[PDB]
Amino acid sequence: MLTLIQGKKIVNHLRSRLAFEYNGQLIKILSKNIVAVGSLRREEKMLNDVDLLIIVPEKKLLKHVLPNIRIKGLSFSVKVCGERKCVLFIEWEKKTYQLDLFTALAEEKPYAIFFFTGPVSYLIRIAAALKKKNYKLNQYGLFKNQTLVPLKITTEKELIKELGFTYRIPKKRL
DNA sequence: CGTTCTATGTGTACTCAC
DNA sequence: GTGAGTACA
DNA sequence: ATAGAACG
Ligand SMILES: Nc1nc2c(ncn2[C@H]2C[C@H](O)[C@@H](COP(=O)(O)OP(=O)(O)OP(=O)(O)O)O2)c(=O)[nH]1
Ligand SMILES: [Mn+2]
Ligand SMILES: [Mn+2]
Repeated sequence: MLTLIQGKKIVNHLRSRLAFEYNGQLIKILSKNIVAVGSLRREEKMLNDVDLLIIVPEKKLLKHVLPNIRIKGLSFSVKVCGERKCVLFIEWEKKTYQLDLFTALAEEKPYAIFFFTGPVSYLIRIAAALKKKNYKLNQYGLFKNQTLVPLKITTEKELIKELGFTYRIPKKRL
């Protein structure tokens, strides 16, 4: 059980204090690559976890980022962890809260921000409407017949447009 | 023929068996 | 190592 | 979004 007001605050603590351990060397993830997503990006009044998105700049780093995740000074358990999804139950001023971390390559930034803000039913109703047209939309790309179709694309709003859906700010998405 | 309702996707990390 | 089958998005 | 079905 978690409300937006400190959900905002928890993410503020972390914007500066996420890092991983790359073959002995700690490396800090900088906020120009931390994105809030999920119900927090959609400004839901009440949350039941925080979903952060971590953008790694080169592929060779994916294997090491999340399995070796380190947040400065706060205890947490990993329930699950791989190289593109990890889940952490963290201690917030004597409160236990669920933290889901994901990772996207730069090449995936909009596709991944889209997919990971949601809401769920939004996603089910766009991945459907695009399959009809012999496409498939997932976390990583827009694919027609197992080949990525190139889109001169950078942010979310251009992707939502260039595939043919009305763009609504996170809060008003469904 | 219009109004209303309904349904619809996809991938990751995990776990036991052969 | 593969991989069906599951928890959980 | 969109299309198929029940409804009138
Ligand atoms: N819940 C859910 N999320 C999914 C699913 N598939 C993809 N997603 C994406 C969209 C969600 O924004 C994101 C996971 O978000 P969460 O499951 O934590 O819920 P959300 O953040 O949207 O609201 P919440 O965390 O429940 O307060 O993953 C799915 O099948 N179920
Ligand atoms: Mn969430
Ligand atoms: Mn989550």
